[PDB]
Amino acid sequence: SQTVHFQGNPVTVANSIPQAGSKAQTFTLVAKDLSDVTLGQFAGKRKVLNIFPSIDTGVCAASVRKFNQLATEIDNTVVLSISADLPFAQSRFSGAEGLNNVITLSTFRNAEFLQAYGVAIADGPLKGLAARAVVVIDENDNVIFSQLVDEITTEPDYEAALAVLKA
Amino acid sequence: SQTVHFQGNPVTVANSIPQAGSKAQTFTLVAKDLSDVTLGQFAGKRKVLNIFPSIDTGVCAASVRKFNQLATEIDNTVVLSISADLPFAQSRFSGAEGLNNVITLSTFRNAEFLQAYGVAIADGPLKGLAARAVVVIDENDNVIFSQLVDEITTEPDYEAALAVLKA
Ligand SMILES: [Cl-]
Ligand SMILES: [Cl-]
Ligand SMILES: [Cl-]
Ligand SMILES: [Cl-]
Ligand SMILES: [Cl-]
Repeated sequence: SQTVHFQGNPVTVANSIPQAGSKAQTFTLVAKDLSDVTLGQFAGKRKVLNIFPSIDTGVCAASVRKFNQLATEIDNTVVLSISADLPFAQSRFSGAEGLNNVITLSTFRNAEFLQAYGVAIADGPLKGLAARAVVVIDENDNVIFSQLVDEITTEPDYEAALAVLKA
Repeated sequence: SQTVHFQGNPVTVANSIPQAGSKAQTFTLVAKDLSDVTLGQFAGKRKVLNIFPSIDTGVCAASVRKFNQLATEIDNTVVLSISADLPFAQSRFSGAEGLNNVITLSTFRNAEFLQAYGVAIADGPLKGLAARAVVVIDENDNVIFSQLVDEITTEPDYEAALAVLKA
Protein backbone atom coordinates (compact mmCIF):
# COMPACT_ATOMS: atom_id res chain seq x y z
CA SER A 1 0.00 0.00 0.00
CA GLN A 2 1.18 3.43 -0.96
CA THR A 3 -0.17 6.93 -0.21
CA VAL A 4 -0.38 9.78 -2.72
CA HIS A 5 -2.40 13.02 -2.40
CA PHE A 6 -5.37 14.62 -4.04
CA GLN A 7 -7.28 17.76 -2.94
CA GLY A 8 -5.23 17.83 0.27
CA ASN A 9 -6.29 14.31 1.17
CA PRO A 10 -4.39 11.04 1.43
CA VAL A 11 -5.12 8.51 -1.32
CA THR A 12 -4.31 4.81 -0.84
CA VAL A 13 -2.70 3.16 -3.82
CA ALA A 14 -2.54 -0.65 -3.89
CA ASN A 15 0.59 -2.78 -3.72
CA SER A 16 3.82 -1.28 -4.94
CA ILE A 17 4.88 0.41 -8.09
CA PRO A 18 7.76 -1.73 -9.39
CA GLN A 19 11.19 -0.25 -8.63
CA ALA A 20 13.99 -0.25 -11.25
CA GLY A 21 15.40 -3.79 -11.57
CA SER A 22 11.92 -5.37 -11.28
CA LYS A 23 10.60 -7.77 -13.96
CA ALA A 24 7.74 -6.01 -15.65
CA GLN A 25 4.64 -8.13 -15.37
CA THR A 26 2.60 -9.21 -18.36
CA PHE A 27 -0.59 -7.35 -19.10
CA THR A 28 -3.44 -7.06 -21.61
CA LEU A 29 -5.09 -3.72 -22.13
CA VAL A 30 -7.47 -2.37 -24.70
CA ALA A 31 -6.64 -0.40 -27.81
CA LYS A 32 -8.62 2.33 -29.52
CA ASP A 33 -10.39 -0.13 -31.84
CA LEU A 34 -11.28 -2.34 -28.86
CA SER A 35 -8.78 -5.09 -29.73
CA ASP A 36 -6.71 -6.59 -26.95
CA VAL A 37 -3.03 -5.51 -26.79
CA THR A 38 -0.31 -7.18 -24.73
CA LEU A 39 3.07 -6.05 -23.36
CA GLY A 40 4.48 -8.95 -25.39
CA GLN A 41 3.65 -7.42 -28.73
CA PHE A 42 6.22 -4.67 -27.98
CA ALA A 43 9.04 -7.22 -27.63
CA GLY A 44 12.49 -5.71 -28.44
CA LYS A 45 11.41 -2.11 -27.87
CA ARG A 46 11.70 0.04 -24.71
CA LYS A 47 8.26 1.10 -23.40
CA VAL A 48 7.30 4.29 -21.62
CA LEU A 49 3.99 3.86 -19.72
CA ASN A 50 2.48 7.28 -19.07
CA ILE A 51 -0.33 6.35 -16.62
CA PHE A 52 -3.19 8.81 -15.77
CA PRO A 53 -6.32 8.89 -13.51
CA SER A 54 -7.90 10.28 -16.64
CA ILE A 55 -7.12 11.98 -19.80
CA ASP A 56 -10.30 14.14 -19.27
CA THR A 57 -9.23 15.33 -15.78
CA GLY A 58 -6.34 17.49 -14.70
CA VAL A 59 -4.18 16.95 -17.79
CA CYS A 60 -3.10 19.51 -20.42
CA ALA A 61 -3.00 18.22 -23.96
CA ALA A 62 -0.06 20.41 -25.03
CA SER A 63 2.08 19.18 -22.11
CA VAL A 64 1.46 15.56 -22.83
CA ARG A 65 2.12 16.10 -26.56
CA LYS A 66 5.48 17.67 -25.86
CA PHE A 67 6.63 14.81 -23.67
CA ASN A 68 5.32 12.28 -26.22
CA GLN A 69 7.41 13.91 -28.89
CA LEU A 70 10.56 13.95 -26.78
CA ALA A 71 9.97 10.32 -25.84
CA THR A 72 9.32 8.94 -29.29
CA GLU A 73 12.35 10.80 -30.66
CA ILE A 74 14.57 8.44 -28.56
CA ASP A 75 15.60 5.36 -30.50
CA ASN A 76 13.62 2.10 -30.16
CA THR A 77 10.91 3.52 -27.92
CA VAL A 78 7.13 3.29 -27.68
CA VAL A 79 4.87 5.39 -25.46
CA LEU A 80 1.84 3.60 -23.93
CA SER A 81 -0.62 6.21 -22.66
CA ILE A 82 -2.68 4.24 -20.18
CA SER A 83 -5.83 5.15 -18.20
CA ALA A 84 -9.16 3.75 -17.06
CA ASP A 85 -10.89 6.03 -19.61
CA LEU A 86 -12.83 4.03 -22.16
CA PRO A 87 -11.04 3.85 -25.53
CA PHE A 88 -13.55 6.28 -27.02
CA ALA A 89 -12.51 9.05 -24.57
CA GLN A 90 -8.79 8.41 -25.08
CA SER A 91 -9.39 8.93 -28.80
CA ARG A 92 -10.94 12.36 -28.24
CA PHE A 93 -7.82 13.31 -26.29
CA SER A 94 -5.62 12.02 -29.10
CA GLY A 95 -7.88 13.62 -31.78
CA ALA A 96 -5.76 14.02 -34.94
CA GLU A 97 -2.38 14.68 -33.20
CA GLY A 98 -1.27 11.09 -32.85
CA LEU A 99 2.44 10.89 -33.55
CA ASN A 100 4.17 7.59 -34.33
CA ASN A 101 4.55 5.13 -31.53
CA VAL A 102 2.15 6.69 -29.08
CA ILE A 103 -0.34 4.04 -28.29
CA THR A 104 -3.49 4.56 -26.20
CA LEU A 105 -4.61 1.68 -24.00
CA SER A 106 -7.51 1.41 -21.60
CA THR A 107 -7.73 -0.60 -18.40
CA PHE A 108 -11.57 -0.55 -18.34
CA ARG A 109 -11.77 -4.39 -18.48
CA ASN A 110 -8.24 -5.24 -17.31
CA ALA A 111 -8.24 -3.89 -13.80
CA GLU A 112 -5.61 -6.49 -12.78
CA PHE A 113 -3.08 -4.29 -14.56
CA LEU A 114 -3.48 -1.54 -11.99
CA GLN A 115 -3.04 -4.02 -9.14
CA ALA A 116 0.03 -5.64 -10.76
CA TYR A 117 1.72 -2.33 -11.54
CA GLY A 118 0.86 -0.86 -8.13
CA VAL A 119 -1.16 2.02 -9.49
CA ALA A 120 -4.71 1.05 -8.37
CA ILE A 121 -6.31 3.87 -6.35
CA ALA A 122 -8.09 2.10 -3.55
CA ASP A 123 -10.03 4.89 -1.83
CA GLY A 124 -11.37 8.47 -1.97
CA PRO A 125 -13.23 9.75 -5.00
CA LEU A 126 -10.67 8.54 -7.55
CA LYS A 127 -11.20 5.00 -6.38
CA GLY A 128 -11.15 2.63 -9.37
CA LEU A 129 -8.88 4.89 -11.39
CA ALA A 130 -5.16 4.70 -12.03
CA ALA A 131 -2.85 6.84 -9.96
CA ARG A 132 -0.59 9.30 -11.89
CA ALA A 133 2.65 7.40 -12.71
CA VAL A 134 5.41 6.79 -15.24
CA VAL A 135 7.03 3.33 -15.67
CA VAL A 136 9.86 2.78 -18.15
CA ILE A 137 10.46 -0.81 -19.26
CA ASP A 138 13.61 -1.87 -21.10
CA GLU A 139 14.06 -4.06 -24.15
CA ASN A 140 14.28 -7.11 -21.82
CA ASP A 141 10.98 -6.35 -20.00
CA ASN A 142 12.75 -5.08 -16.82
CA VAL A 143 11.57 -1.83 -15.31
CA ILE A 144 14.40 0.75 -15.54
CA PHE A 145 12.50 3.77 -14.12
CA SER A 146 9.32 4.41 -12.12
CA GLN A 147 7.61 7.25 -10.37
CA LEU A 148 4.37 7.22 -8.44
CA VAL A 149 3.64 10.99 -8.45
CA ASP A 150 2.96 12.03 -4.82
CA GLU A 151 0.62 14.81 -5.88
CA ILE A 152 -1.73 13.30 -8.32
CA THR A 153 -2.52 16.47 -10.26
CA THR A 154 1.09 17.41 -10.83
CA GLU A 155 3.46 16.47 -13.63
CA PRO A 156 5.83 13.45 -13.40
CA ASP A 157 9.54 13.89 -13.60
CA TYR A 158 9.59 13.32 -17.34
CA GLU A 159 13.28 14.24 -17.55
CA ALA A 160 14.47 11.55 -15.16
CA ALA A 161 12.22 9.11 -16.94
CA LEU A 162 13.70 9.72 -20.36
CA ALA A 163 17.36 10.10 -19.10
CA VAL A 164 17.23 6.44 -18.32
CA LEU A 165 16.69 5.62 -22.06
CA LYS A 166 19.95 7.31 -23.04
CA ALA A 167 22.10 5.45 -20.44
CA SER B 1 -27.82 -15.01 -20.73
CA GLN B 2 -29.18 -12.97 -23.68
CA THR B 3 -28.17 -12.26 -27.30
CA VAL B 4 -28.16 -8.90 -29.02
CA HIS B 5 -26.35 -7.80 -32.21
CA PHE B 6 -23.46 -5.53 -33.08
CA GLN B 7 -22.26 -5.26 -36.68
CA GLY B 8 -24.61 -8.20 -37.35
CA ASN B 9 -22.60 -10.33 -34.99
CA PRO B 10 -24.28 -11.83 -31.98
CA VAL B 11 -23.37 -10.31 -28.70
CA THR B 12 -23.85 -12.17 -25.41
CA VAL B 13 -25.47 -10.18 -22.59
CA ALA B 14 -25.29 -11.68 -19.05
CA ASN B 15 -28.23 -12.76 -16.98
CA SER B 16 -31.66 -11.23 -17.75
CA ILE B 17 -32.95 -7.70 -17.96
CA PRO B 18 -35.48 -6.97 -15.17
CA GLN B 19 -38.95 -8.04 -16.25
CA ALA B 20 -42.24 -6.06 -15.92
CA GLY B 21 -43.71 -6.60 -12.46
CA SER B 22 -40.39 -7.30 -10.70
CA LYS B 23 -38.85 -5.19 -7.90
CA ALA B 24 -35.90 -3.11 -9.03
CA GLN B 25 -32.71 -3.94 -7.22
CA THR B 26 -30.66 -1.47 -5.22
CA PHE B 27 -27.53 -0.12 -6.80
CA THR B 28 -24.74 2.34 -6.32
CA LEU B 29 -23.25 4.28 -9.30
CA VAL B 30 -21.01 7.36 -9.62
CA ALA B 31 -22.22 10.94 -10.32
CA LYS B 32 -20.47 13.61 -12.31
CA ASP B 33 -18.58 14.82 -9.29
CA LEU B 34 -17.37 11.39 -8.26
CA SER B 35 -19.83 10.99 -5.37
CA ASP B 36 -21.65 7.75 -5.13
CA VAL B 37 -25.39 7.86 -5.66
CA THR B 38 -27.96 5.15 -4.89
CA LEU B 39 -31.39 4.17 -6.38
CA GLY B 40 -32.71 5.12 -2.92
CA GLN B 41 -31.83 8.77 -3.58
CA PHE B 42 -34.82 8.79 -5.99
CA ALA B 43 -37.38 7.31 -3.61
CA GLY B 44 -40.89 8.55 -4.45
CA LYS B 45 -40.08 9.16 -8.11
CA ARG B 46 -40.50 7.29 -11.32
CA LYS B 47 -37.10 6.55 -12.83
CA VAL B 48 -36.20 5.94 -16.46
CA LEU B 49 -32.88 4.20 -16.81
CA ASN B 50 -31.34 5.08 -20.24
CA ILE B 51 -28.49 2.61 -20.58
CA PHE B 52 -25.72 2.91 -23.20
CA PRO B 53 -22.68 1.00 -24.29
CA SER B 54 -21.08 4.40 -24.59
CA ILE B 55 -22.02 7.97 -24.70
CA ASP B 56 -18.87 8.81 -26.63
CA THR B 57 -19.60 6.63 -29.66
CA GLY B 58 -22.53 6.13 -32.01
CA VAL B 59 -24.97 8.26 -30.01
CA CYS B 60 -26.58 11.54 -30.92
CA ALA B 61 -26.51 14.07 -28.05
CA ALA B 62 -29.29 16.08 -29.71
CA SER B 63 -31.61 12.99 -29.90
CA VAL B 64 -30.91 11.95 -26.33
CA ARG B 65 -31.74 15.54 -25.24
CA LYS B 66 -35.14 15.46 -26.93
CA PHE B 67 -36.04 12.29 -25.12
CA ASN B 68 -34.68 13.62 -21.77
CA GLN B 69 -36.76 16.69 -22.32
CA LEU B 70 -39.99 14.75 -22.96
CA ALA B 71 -39.40 12.30 -20.14
CA THR B 72 -38.55 14.96 -17.54
CA GLU B 73 -41.58 16.94 -18.53
CA ILE B 74 -43.74 14.11 -17.26
CA ASP B 75 -44.60 14.82 -13.66
CA ASN B 76 -42.51 13.11 -10.90
CA THR B 77 -39.88 11.70 -13.33
CA VAL B 78 -36.05 11.35 -13.32
CA VAL B 79 -33.87 10.07 -16.11
CA LEU B 80 -30.79 8.23 -15.14
CA SER B 81 -28.33 8.10 -17.94
CA ILE B 82 -26.09 5.14 -17.30
CA SER B 83 -22.91 3.87 -19.05
CA ALA B 84 -19.42 2.52 -18.39
CA ASP B 85 -17.97 5.79 -19.65
CA LEU B 86 -16.12 7.62 -16.85
CA PRO B 87 -18.03 10.47 -15.23
CA PHE B 88 -15.60 12.86 -16.90
CA ALA B 89 -16.74 11.71 -20.38
CA GLN B 90 -20.34 11.73 -19.29
CA SER B 91 -19.94 15.36 -18.15
CA ARG B 92 -18.55 16.29 -21.55
CA PHE B 93 -21.48 14.61 -23.29
CA SER B 94 -23.87 16.38 -20.91
CA GLY B 95 -22.69 20.00 -21.21
CA ALA B 96 -23.26 22.83 -18.71
CA GLU B 97 -26.91 22.67 -19.89
CA GLY B 98 -28.10 19.08 -19.13
CA LEU B 99 -31.55 19.72 -17.59
CA ASN B 100 -32.76 19.08 -14.08
CA ASN B 101 -33.87 15.52 -13.34
CA VAL B 102 -31.28 14.04 -15.70
CA ILE B 103 -28.56 12.42 -13.63
CA THR B 104 -25.48 10.89 -15.34
CA LEU B 105 -24.27 7.80 -13.58
CA SER B 106 -21.18 5.69 -14.40
CA THR B 107 -20.63 2.03 -13.69
CA PHE B 108 -16.84 2.07 -13.84
CA ARG B 109 -16.39 1.03 -10.23
CA ASN B 110 -19.79 -0.63 -9.92
CA ALA B 111 -19.69 -3.54 -12.37
CA GLU B 112 -22.18 -5.43 -10.22
CA PHE B 113 -24.97 -3.11 -11.38
CA LEU B 114 -24.66 -4.28 -15.01
CA GLN B 115 -24.86 -7.92 -13.88
CA ALA B 116 -27.84 -7.30 -11.53
CA TYR B 117 -29.68 -5.46 -14.31
CA GLY B 118 -28.98 -8.00 -17.02
CA VAL B 119 -27.03 -5.57 -19.25
CA ALA B 120 -23.37 -6.72 -18.95
CA ILE B 121 -21.90 -7.40 -22.41
CA ALA B 122 -19.88 -10.55 -21.82
CA ASP B 123 -18.08 -11.07 -25.13
CA GLY B 124 -16.73 -9.64 -28.36
CA PRO B 125 -15.28 -6.18 -28.73
CA LEU B 126 -17.87 -4.55 -26.44
CA LYS B 127 -17.02 -6.87 -23.52
CA GLY B 128 -17.03 -4.87 -20.32
CA LEU B 129 -19.62 -2.39 -21.55
CA ALA B 130 -23.39 -2.09 -20.94
CA ALA B 131 -25.78 -3.24 -23.65
CA ARG B 132 -28.25 -0.66 -25.01
CA ALA B 133 -31.32 -0.85 -22.77
CA VAL B 134 -34.20 1.10 -21.18
CA VAL B 135 -35.71 0.32 -17.80
CA VAL B 136 -38.64 2.15 -16.32
CA ILE B 137 -39.22 1.88 -12.54
CA ASP B 138 -42.34 3.24 -10.84
CA GLU B 139 -42.61 5.21 -7.55
CA ASN B 140 -42.79 1.96 -5.59
CA ASP B 141 -39.70 0.44 -7.15
CA ASN B 142 -41.62 -1.84 -9.55
CA VAL B 143 -40.15 -2.34 -13.03
CA ILE B 144 -43.05 -1.29 -15.25
CA PHE B 145 -41.27 -1.53 -18.65
CA SER B 146 -37.97 -2.79 -20.04
CA GLN B 147 -36.28 -3.20 -23.43
CA LEU B 148 -33.01 -4.84 -24.23
CA VAL B 149 -32.33 -3.36 -27.65
CA ASP B 150 -31.68 -6.16 -30.19
CA GLU B 151 -29.44 -4.04 -32.42
CA ILE B 152 -27.02 -2.22 -30.13
CA THR B 153 -26.47 0.89 -32.21
CA THR B 154 -30.17 1.66 -32.79
CA GLU B 155 -32.47 3.85 -30.62
CA PRO B 156 -34.73 2.33 -27.89
CA ASP B 157 -38.51 2.49 -28.15
CA TYR B 158 -38.69 5.83 -26.46
CA GLU B 159 -42.32 6.41 -27.39
CA ALA B 160 -43.33 3.23 -25.71
CA ALA B 161 -41.29 4.36 -22.71
CA LEU B 162 -42.91 7.77 -22.49
CA ALA B 163 -46.33 6.15 -22.86
CA VAL B 164 -45.78 3.77 -19.95
CA LEU B 165 -44.55 6.82 -17.98
CA LYS B 166 -47.60 8.90 -18.73
CA ALA B 167 -50.06 6.12 -18.14
CL1 LIG C 1 2.32 -9.87 -22.28
CL1 LIG D 1 6.77 12.34 -6.58
CL1 LIG E 1 0.43 15.34 -16.33
CL1 LIG F 1 -30.10 1.97 -3.52
CL1 LIG G 1 -35.30 -4.55 -29.82
